Amino acid sequence: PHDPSFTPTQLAARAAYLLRGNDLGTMTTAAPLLYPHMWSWDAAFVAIGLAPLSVERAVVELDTLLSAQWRNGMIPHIVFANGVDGYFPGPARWATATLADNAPRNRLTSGITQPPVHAIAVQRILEHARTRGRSTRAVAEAFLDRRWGDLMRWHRWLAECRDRNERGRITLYHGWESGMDNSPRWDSAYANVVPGKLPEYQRADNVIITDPSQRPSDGEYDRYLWLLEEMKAVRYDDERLPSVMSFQVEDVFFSAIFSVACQVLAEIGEDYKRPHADVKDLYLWAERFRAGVVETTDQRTGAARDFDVLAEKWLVTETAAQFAPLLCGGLPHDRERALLKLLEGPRFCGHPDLKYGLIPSTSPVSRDFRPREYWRGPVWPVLTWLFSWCFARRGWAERARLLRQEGLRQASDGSFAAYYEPFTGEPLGSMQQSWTAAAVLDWLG
Amino acid sequence: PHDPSFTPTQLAARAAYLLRGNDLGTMTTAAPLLYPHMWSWDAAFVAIGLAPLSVERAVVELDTLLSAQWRNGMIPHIVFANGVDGYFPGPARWATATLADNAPRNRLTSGITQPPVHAIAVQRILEHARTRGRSTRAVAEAFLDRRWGDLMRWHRWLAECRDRNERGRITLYHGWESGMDNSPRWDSAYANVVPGKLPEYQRADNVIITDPSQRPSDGEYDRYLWLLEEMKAVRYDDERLPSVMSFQVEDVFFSAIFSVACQVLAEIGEDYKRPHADVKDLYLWAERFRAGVVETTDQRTGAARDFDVLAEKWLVTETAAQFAPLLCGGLPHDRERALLKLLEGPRFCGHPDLKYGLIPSTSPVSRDFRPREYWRGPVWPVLTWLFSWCFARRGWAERARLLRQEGLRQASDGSFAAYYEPFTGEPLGSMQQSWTAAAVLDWLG
Amino acid sequence: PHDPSFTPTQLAARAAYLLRGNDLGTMTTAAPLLYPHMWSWDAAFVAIGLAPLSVERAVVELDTLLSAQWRNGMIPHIVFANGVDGYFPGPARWATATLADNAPRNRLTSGITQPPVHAIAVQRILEHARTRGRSTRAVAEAFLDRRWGDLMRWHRWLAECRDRNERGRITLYHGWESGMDNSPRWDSAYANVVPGKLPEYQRADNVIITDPSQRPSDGEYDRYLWLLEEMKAVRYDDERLPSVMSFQVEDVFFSAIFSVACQVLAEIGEDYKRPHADVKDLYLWAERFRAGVVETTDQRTGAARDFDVLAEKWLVTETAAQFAPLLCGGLPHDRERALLKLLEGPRFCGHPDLKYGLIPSTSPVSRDFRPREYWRGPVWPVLTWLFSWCFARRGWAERARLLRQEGLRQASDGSFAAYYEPFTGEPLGSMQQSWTAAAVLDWLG
Amino acid sequence: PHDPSFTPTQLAARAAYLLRGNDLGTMTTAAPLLYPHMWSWDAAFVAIGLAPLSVERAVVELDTLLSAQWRNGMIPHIVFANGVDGYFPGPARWATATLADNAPRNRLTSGITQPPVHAIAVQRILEHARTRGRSTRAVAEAFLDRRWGDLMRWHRWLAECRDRNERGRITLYHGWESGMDNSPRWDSAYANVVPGKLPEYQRADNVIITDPSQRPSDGEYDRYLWLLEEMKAVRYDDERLPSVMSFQVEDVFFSAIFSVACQVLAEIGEDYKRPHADVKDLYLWAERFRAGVVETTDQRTGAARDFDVLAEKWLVTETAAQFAPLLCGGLPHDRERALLKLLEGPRFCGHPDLKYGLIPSTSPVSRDFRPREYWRGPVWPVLTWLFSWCFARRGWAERARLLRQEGLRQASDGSFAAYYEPFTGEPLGSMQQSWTAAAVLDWLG
Ligand SMILES: O=C(O)[C@@H](CO)O[C@H]1O[C@H](CO)[C@@H](O)[C@H](O)[C@H]1O
Ligand SMILES: O=C(O)[C@@H](CO)O[C@H]1O[C@H](CO)[C@@H](O)[C@H](O)[C@H]1O
Ligand SMILES: O=C(O)[C@@H](CO)O[C@H]1O[C@H](CO)[C@@H](O)[C@H](O)[C@H]1O
Ligand SMILES: O=C(O)[C@@H](CO)O[C@H]1O[C@H](CO)[C@@H](O)[C@H](O)[C@H]1O
Repeated sequence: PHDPSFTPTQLAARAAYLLRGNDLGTMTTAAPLLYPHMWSWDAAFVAIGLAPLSVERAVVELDTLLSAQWRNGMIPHIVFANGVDGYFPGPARWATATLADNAPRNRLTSGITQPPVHAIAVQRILEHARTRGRSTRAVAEAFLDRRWGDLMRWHRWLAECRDRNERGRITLYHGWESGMDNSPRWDSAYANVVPGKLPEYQRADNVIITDPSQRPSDGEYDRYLWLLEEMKAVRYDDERLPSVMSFQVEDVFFSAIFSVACQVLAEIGEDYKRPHADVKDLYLWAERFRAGVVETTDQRTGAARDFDVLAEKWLVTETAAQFAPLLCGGLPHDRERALLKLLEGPRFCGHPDLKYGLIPSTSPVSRDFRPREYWRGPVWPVLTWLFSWCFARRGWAERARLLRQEGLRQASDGSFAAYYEPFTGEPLGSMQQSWTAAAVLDWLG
Repeated sequence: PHDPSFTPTQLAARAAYLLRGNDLGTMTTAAPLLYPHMWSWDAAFVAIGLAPLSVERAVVELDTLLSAQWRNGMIPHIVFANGVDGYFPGPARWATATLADNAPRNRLTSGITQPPVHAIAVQRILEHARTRGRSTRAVAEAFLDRRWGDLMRWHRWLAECRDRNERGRITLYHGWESGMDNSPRWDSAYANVVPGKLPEYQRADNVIITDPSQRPSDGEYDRYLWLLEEMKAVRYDDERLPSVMSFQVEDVFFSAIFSVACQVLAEIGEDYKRPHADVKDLYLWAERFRAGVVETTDQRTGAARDFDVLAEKWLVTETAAQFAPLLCGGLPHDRERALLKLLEGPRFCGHPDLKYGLIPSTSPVSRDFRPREYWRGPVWPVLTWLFSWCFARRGWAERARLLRQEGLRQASDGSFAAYYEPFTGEPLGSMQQSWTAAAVLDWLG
Repeated sequence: PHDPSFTPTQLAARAAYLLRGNDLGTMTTAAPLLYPHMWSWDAAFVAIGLAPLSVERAVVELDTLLSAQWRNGMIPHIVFANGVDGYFPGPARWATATLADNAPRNRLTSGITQPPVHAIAVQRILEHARTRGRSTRAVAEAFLDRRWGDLMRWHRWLAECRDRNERGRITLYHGWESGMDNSPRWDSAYANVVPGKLPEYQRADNVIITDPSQRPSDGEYDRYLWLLEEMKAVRYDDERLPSVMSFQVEDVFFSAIFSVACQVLAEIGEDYKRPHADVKDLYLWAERFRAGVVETTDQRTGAARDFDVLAEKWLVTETAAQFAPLLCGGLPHDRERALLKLLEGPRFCGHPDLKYGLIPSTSPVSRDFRPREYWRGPVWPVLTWLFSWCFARRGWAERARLLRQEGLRQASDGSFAAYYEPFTGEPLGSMQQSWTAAAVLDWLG
Repeated sequence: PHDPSFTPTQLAARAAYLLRGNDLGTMTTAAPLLYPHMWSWDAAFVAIGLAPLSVERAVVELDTLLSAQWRNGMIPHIVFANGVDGYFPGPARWATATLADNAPRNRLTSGITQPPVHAIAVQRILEHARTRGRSTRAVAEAFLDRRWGDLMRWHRWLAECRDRNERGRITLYHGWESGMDNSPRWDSAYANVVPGKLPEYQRADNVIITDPSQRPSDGEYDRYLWLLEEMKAVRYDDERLPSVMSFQVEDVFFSAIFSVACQVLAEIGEDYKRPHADVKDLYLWAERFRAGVVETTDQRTGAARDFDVLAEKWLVTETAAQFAPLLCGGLPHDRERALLKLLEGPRFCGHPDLKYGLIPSTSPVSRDFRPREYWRGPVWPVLTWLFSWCFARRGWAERARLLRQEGLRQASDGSFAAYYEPFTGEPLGSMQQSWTAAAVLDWLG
């Protein structure tokens, strides 16, 4: 009435209450109605949010995701909950249980992947478990015992089948795999996707989120759904995808996340006496992908670039993905200072009209910028969380703390939206988004 | 490892997480396995705990309890969840759906009552709703519209059928109705309960809580279960119970709670323009029960006494029920100072061996005292909460704040036990007790 | 910075830092440059703010003020610091050292009084001291032994010399004694003050606060200063002031405070075994001034009126002093509901343009309202504190909490201003005002 | 009281109150009676604790200390307050005013130095100042303009005059310069100090701290004071001390601090456009002293050793200074894991008898350990702070957080003692130690 913002204790309670209310038993939905299934990197953040509440339940979330891992090691980006419709494309559309030789038995999953933040979740679970004593450490250690092999096969499938040429960058076959469906990053690559005779379909996402300004366009879904046909045509075979996919991009943000993830998992590997060969491979991949990320960077600004494998050209766009090198490290000293100056200046966190000192998903001074349209400009708490956590890991304590503080100030309305209008702070997209409650729960301590 | 206590934000999140994990949909269990149904005054406290998380869901909890109200107005102390066994005595044992003309249709309930803290819950819901704006106030106001009549019939059934002689004290026909099953208060009244040929039975409560020191004795359950037979024999008829029950006591703590509750509901009645006749009746009952409570008190110490209606004598015991007059008011000035001195001195909160400055359920210097045995000595957070809240209502801000502070310090292990050992602080009884999470959620703000 | 507000720990730290910065050694200035001496009711709030920091130093503050008490029991409203200039009217202009037979012998002070909030500060000191252990309890109990007689003579002087006709209201001979210099309450009384040959003077207050819209006018100071001449002419003789003073009002807000103070001090007397005859007198005065406040009240709204003794008429103004009866109690239930409704509705706390849900010194819909002008409209943290504390003592826990929370939100800029613009929140008057830091500390310490 | 610990707001308030109480105007005493002057590295921590309270006053603290800098760039370890007695050795005993050609002209100071934590305080001031807006930024930037040259001459004096052979370690001529007077690190060096005709003296430190188990022995003071005679004999001439001093050690902990300080100051120089030649020198010294620290390290555990220059041997002791390499970095990955394992295991933080998970000044399993005796065992909040801050800068967020939390839990008694008994938590040394209040404020402000 005079202040509709919640106290930190109220906010934490409401966040935990949302997370438990989205739990179907062994998996947590990403959002009640818009995303009523398990999503891959959402589940990682959800496990980060459960770790303060229940190490046992946080571990279960990851167990459920890994039970859906493909025979080649790929973690698919959706694990469908039994009987739940209302999300398109659903399991019938992917038809992975029919066509994919590597699809898991008695789980319905999608046929593409999503970024490897999972090792970060494992670290948070272990750090929480160490503060809780003997029996709770045993739960988390038993999880490592049971799942170390599966985490390795996840990291090895990325390194070996999505970086076939040892370039230290991850190749994607769908914008969905980047986590940033309609980012300006992929526009020119999608412009070259000319769909054929696409089996007719009817969206479900914009029945729930009805504002057209907040979701992709019907022209964009036509390209998204046509890439699926191309995959279905080759039965999702890794060896055949390079030859048939109309969309092939190296994703520098995904690559930087993978480098961090390998480094995190290698340190876990040493602390818990995992095999030396695995630890050595993880450090190898962390350095390889650190270097591949750095190779994309503007020698002046340090901004990281995506690469269109088909067009054979660098993708120059002004999104938060430019800051990938800050996550994983490796830039020369001068180039990193310039990139931090870009991050803090008028083109991103320093823009005079922003309500919060947070990272907009696209630069407000970019021609591509749209204040309400999903990844084309809104501020996403999940990015705030990932940048903050990675910055703290770099030693940039005060930078990390400013992002956390502004992110809590933004979240303190209690909507738990997935993204926010960068100028007015209006919550957008789905409310009750699980990974926004998780970010809040992890921040509050 | 060095400090297994949670931060206030961690504690609030864990409390909300427990409450949602105990929600079956429209009702919240009192504890996961020991009490897997809805209990009456537990549900009131649960609604207090839900009010910071969701006014809509808090209101639903009370709606579900009131849907189980009997035709004469009585709120029964258990509302059984469909299909759930593992609590004895269950619905088959009560047989209320068969024998009780006033039992509700399509709800299975017990046949006895429990204290009227419900109006207190309504106040907390309204106070929360007023801080949340237009649409949330409308939810809470619509609840008053829909349930004011049911709350009146609850209060009127207590005033008219459990105080038949207008003594301003509530008569009970079972120790369970007091909320304090095995309190020393009822020992001499139970000594006069000589059971007949009691249909054989097997407990469930001490299969779950296996420490015999923490639950009543088999001799005590034999008396508890024999009173049920006597009620069943007269088909739970109000008019016939005075003539047949082997246990008839006026409960001064219950009476004081009813006085407060009438006062609270009368003020709600005025603020929301309820009928004048109802408001006038509520103020009448609050004064009548204030006076009946005061009439029981030691003219020196102010300690309130229960009354054995059958033996026709005052029950002098040294439990926290002695402090009933502090809840509702009405003592002469000198007598209240003496009662507060008793509360703060070596016999209760001032006892030198207590871990926390909290109210033990029985005085540690009493011969009846048992440090682990349920209501014979342990510290109960639900009592801490009720005393604190009532003290604040009396204007005793600093007293209330000390109880809240010690109660949070006690709860900060995160067990959410129903009672604690008064000397060592060991959590006892059931963990994951819903009303202990609710107390914590209400305190933290 | 996107938000200039401090966290609770930063704010508490900054408030304590301020309070110690204003410490001259044995007295705390009311503000660094505007008020560089000890003021009487500021010193009580300073003692309250010191008590979470140091019971010993809080006791010293009251000891110093009480060492300046007059021989007849009056506590003067200013105790000047040795050799300190920069405030007018200074010691020279009051001439109490050469003229007042009752002025203290080794202290320079003013010649008029101020509200008796002192017993409230003694209660807060005692409440802190009991949480701090035995040597701290002993410090507080030794202050009681040393000063109980002085506090009694303070209250007795008010009850006997400023309520000569036992009307249960306090007579003021200067608007400064009300604590609200330029309140609209006193305009019609001040219109009947006609200065004679007033010795020339130069103001110092508006040299420091230069914005003329925040301080009284020259015309108003002409009358304030002439009243000093009338008192000097009769050498501050208690007996002669009814016959010579051109200003004589019964202050209903001062009277209500005295009622509370008497009741608080009587309860201290009982707890600490002070003479029964003293406690009885205090309870007698508490009741008399409660009744005296209620006799002024409007029959429809319960609003309290001041009385102009010279003109024999009730003073009807729309200022925060109308809510005096909420402080001391006494109104019939129906009239206090009306008065609470006036406090919360659109004329005070509920006015739609107010930035904070707080009590403006004058109603914004009154013709007397000026948003910048001292006591004619601005919101004063010190009044928020006093109403919050009195409301909690009435048992209005939620009301007291809402005032505290809005008070903290307003104070969270760290300006510690004496008063604030009610619509914009602009800090006004002196920054670094000791009693505003003291309010914040009590609300948080 | 059942728990003597303060809430975070009360603690922050009490720490700020203390810091202002020790303020003499332009300098803060290190403690009220034991150390009633300005100490050099205490003044840096005081600046850090002042920065959340007042950037202007924090800048003044450093300005005052830097106004006492010698003409050759040395910052002396004591700046005496005018006319203040009560500490020995006082200005008379040092005789720097009459003897030291480089002593400042309008300040009385000591003749030896102390660790260069000052650049860390400048970073904290700058970090606070950027959150506070433009006039505060301008205050901090103007301090940089005024004092950048003085900070450069401070670091240059250390790099050139105390590392004459460019070994990348700092040479001390007095155990007091290490900040750890009686550390076991220096015992074998002090055994080779043989006093000649030492002018008689009377201690003042153990008049204030009377418990002889908390301070050094007379024998130890005999050697501390004789070293002053050796320096006086050559008039504190930098060039002559290698030839005359009976004490010459390379302090590896001081060296690591200087490495960090150089790196922090170089980053400030870049951000604020200071001369490139200065920034290059700072990065050069940061690398040189990093390498110099790593060259001392044990090949199995990574533990750093001090060097006795006169005897030409590594000093192997088990004190917190072994963990110097954790501060500045430089160790091979495998050796730093071993060193972290030593820090956390049963010889330091993981010792089973420690009350708090904190770093004892000497390992409890060492033969040199004394639980009460100054730097021979007690836990010092100031070291907790420095390790926590350095650990966060390394990117060890969770490690830094655990030290902070245990540090706050230990400080929550409000004693603000300089050091604590490691097993019982008893506060020791001087209460009201300014740098302990400063640690708490930084951890909370
Ligand atoms: O819009 C969609 O259909 C899906 C496609 O997988 O994408 C969005 O929702 C997911 C669940 O929150 C997130 O994992 C993505 O990052 C986000 O962009
Ligand atoms: O032990 C039992 O079987 C039941 C009998 O109804 O009693 C206990 O559990 C209830 C649920 O928590 C509480 O309502 C009671 O107050 C408490 O004493
Ligand atoms: O303006 C003045 O000269 C003085 C005269 O007493 O009055 C103001 O300052 C005092 C000190 O803070 C307060 O005690 C008053 O309430 C406030 O009105
Ligand atoms: O004991 C002394 O006389 C002095 C000599 O410098 O040393 C102690 O006190 C100083 C001021 O707090 C600290 O700076 C030191 O680190 C600490 O060891």
